[PDB]
Amino acid sequence: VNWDAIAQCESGGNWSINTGNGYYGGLRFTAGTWRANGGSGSAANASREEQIRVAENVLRSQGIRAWPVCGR
Repeated sequence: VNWDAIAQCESGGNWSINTGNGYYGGLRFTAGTWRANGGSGSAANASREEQIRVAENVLRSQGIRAWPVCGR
């Protein structure tokens, strides 16, 4: 799917964002969802491709419903 378009809606495109609001990275991952789908450390330090790779696992276990508005 178009992950770049989804990321723009979720964080304006900043893949390395860590506002400390509980969500990390351009796709706004929680620490739980991140690792539980094959993530190392924090999503804010993880590369774009590595974030996209973990998102593919999220999309397969939870679905596109993980991004209620930006998943469109």
